[PDB]
Amino acid sequence: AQITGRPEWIWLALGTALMGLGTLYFLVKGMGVPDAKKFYAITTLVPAIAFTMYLSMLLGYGLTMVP
Repeated sequence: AQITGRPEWIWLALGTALMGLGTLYFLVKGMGVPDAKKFYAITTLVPAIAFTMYLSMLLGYGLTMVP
């Protein structure tokens, strides 16, 4: 909780953590078990991408810096 001042930033961090957590479980389940492989990988990296997007915005290193 770096930016505790704004609850929106906290909500963002929470959202990113939620997505990251979900992606983590998806990866664990993915490993635990032609284009279907890519589709499945993406489906498993759904939370991974969500987290990356939320991080790029939270930190503002992939959003603020570049679109």
